[PDB]
Amino acid sequence: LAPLFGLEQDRYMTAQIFELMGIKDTHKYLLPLEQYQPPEPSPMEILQLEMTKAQVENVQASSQKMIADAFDQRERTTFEQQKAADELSLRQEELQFKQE
Amino acid sequence: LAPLFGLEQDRYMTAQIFELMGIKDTHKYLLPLEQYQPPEPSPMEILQLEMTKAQVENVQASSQKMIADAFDQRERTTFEQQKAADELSLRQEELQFKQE
Repeated sequence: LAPLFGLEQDRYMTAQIFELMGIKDTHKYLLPLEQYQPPEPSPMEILQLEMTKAQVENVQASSQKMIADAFDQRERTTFEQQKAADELSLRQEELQFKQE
Repeated sequence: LAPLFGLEQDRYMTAQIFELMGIKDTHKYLLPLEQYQPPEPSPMEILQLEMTKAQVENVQASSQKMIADAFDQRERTTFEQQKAADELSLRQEELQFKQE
């Protein structure tokens, strides 16, 4: 039942209890809900959220690096195969030329 | 109800209790809210916040380094391909020249 029992209901119950005994409630720290404003977030939680975001971004970057290096290895293998074929062709051509 | 029950309300409640028994309250450590000022932050929390900021910045720098090295690998592969093509062209030209 916590979701239904919000701040306003708790304040109303406390005010009823006070009216039963403490007729006056606004005289002290107790603040009417009308003038209440949400607390300002603290820097600690903000920086913790930023650190979590940075960590998840780092995980994503690591995955991106994995895929990128896989692609780089594929490209390097293809280039090596092409260069080997070209070198073989050049060697055959030179051999034939010198034999002629 | 903690957000509504601020410092002023707590001080007012304590003052009411004292007036019920301890008519005089300002005679000792108790300080009127008018003259109260927020406590000065301690160096420990400041340096902890600085360390957290440094750590998140280091995470961001690690991500930047990952992307930068990925780009560097791409550029190196492109340069290697271009140099291989140029070397093949030069070898073919030299072979044709010497055969002629």
